[PDB]
Amino acid sequence: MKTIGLLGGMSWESTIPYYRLINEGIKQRLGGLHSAQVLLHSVDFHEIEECQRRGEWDKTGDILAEAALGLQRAGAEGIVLCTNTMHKVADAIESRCTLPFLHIADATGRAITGAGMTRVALLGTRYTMEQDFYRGRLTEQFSINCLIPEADERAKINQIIFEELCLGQFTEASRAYYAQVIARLAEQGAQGVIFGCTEIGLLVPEERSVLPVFDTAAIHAEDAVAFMLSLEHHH
Amino acid sequence: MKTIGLLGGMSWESTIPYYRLINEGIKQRLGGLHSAQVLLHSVDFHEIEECQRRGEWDKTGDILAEAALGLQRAGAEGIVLCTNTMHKVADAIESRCTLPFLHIADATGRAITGAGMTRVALLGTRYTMEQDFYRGRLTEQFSINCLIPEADERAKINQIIFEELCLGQFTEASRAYYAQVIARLAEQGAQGVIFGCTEIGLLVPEERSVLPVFDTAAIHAEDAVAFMLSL
Repeated sequence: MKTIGLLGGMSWESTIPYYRLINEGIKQRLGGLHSAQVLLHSVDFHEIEECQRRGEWDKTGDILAEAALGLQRAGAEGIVLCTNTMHKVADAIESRCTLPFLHIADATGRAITGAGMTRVALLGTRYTMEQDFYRGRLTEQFSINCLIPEADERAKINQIIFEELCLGQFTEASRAYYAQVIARLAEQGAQGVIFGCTEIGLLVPEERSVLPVFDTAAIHAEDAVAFMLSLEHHH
Repeated sequence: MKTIGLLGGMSWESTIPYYRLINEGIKQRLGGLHSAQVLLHSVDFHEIEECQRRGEWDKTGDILAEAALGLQRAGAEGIVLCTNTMHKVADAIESRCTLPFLHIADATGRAITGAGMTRVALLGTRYTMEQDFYRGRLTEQFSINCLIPEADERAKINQIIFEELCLGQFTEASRAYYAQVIARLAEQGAQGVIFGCTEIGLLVPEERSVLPVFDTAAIHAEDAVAFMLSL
């Protein structure tokens, strides 16, 4: 199998499901005592966050590109960035490190395309929804029309994420609100909804969503397994 | 902070607590949103198992030594091997990679020294208890005496690990047997008891033991945090 390089620690809590799912996927497909060949670089999130806070995106790009080059020197054969938000600087990593870069939006784009959908909705942090680094990738590379909530909806969605979800508060009022937004975007033509992070899928079970859910973090990990085994698009 | 290099995937399930504990320890010490600077090389464990089956024991050492060299090329500043028993080949790693090798037994030696003890006991797999890779490192580097149970006790301890604990079965019959072994070791003058693996700690809560408990896996992670921060 190919050795995958993970860029993580953003946060470390969300890096663990990548490591778990990649090993579980390898263990299933190959059997026996097989486990995943993984190289992981976990950053100090404080430094990354301080850069974000100050809008120092070029600096985060340098930091992550250098981590990726380091993993390459250790023998990594592909790069997975274990965070939606930091794909803002995916272009920095791709251009400076020659390893294949497995974009989080690309993995979900292939999943959506595989289901025959052409129009979807994206729920995530406000930054992730408003920026073009995720939704622009889907449209440019997959011809997928990607709807986002309106500004008032995006602000409330964002508040719920950072004031409740990230603290472990999963309330029905918030769950209901999310369900309402999904349903409204369904009426606007969305055929599926992308959950931009784990915490949204924890709040909203699929039976509470009128649309099929794309768990973009879980899809990303599955895509990494496929890359390691040279499957499908990676064949 | 210094970047720690982890050799894991033996198993990947047991690597995760190392990662959790080092991140939590760093956050506790530095506050805010600080997390650990960590490089991890997770092996395909099947390759390790097959080296043993093929009788290529030197290759096991070479695989891990090269993994440590790879982490060193990626920026690691010390090496932690996330498994007790694979320290059987720690000499390959420590002698080929010049980064400080934070031997699992060194971490627990510092803990025991910190507690003012000179005589302890070790519970673990029969292999870990009977061979010199763990106990020898302890005594040679720290002048700490490390006793092990008598022969029938080591057999039962080992059987309980592989037949029960590794399959997620934690029975009071087995728990009581361990606690009685610990009491016997205290009678022979052990001042604390080392738990060689997490499974033993899952079976015996430290308060059930008549001796102070050194959880060697958890201490190993705490020691890495101390190294990363120069304390």
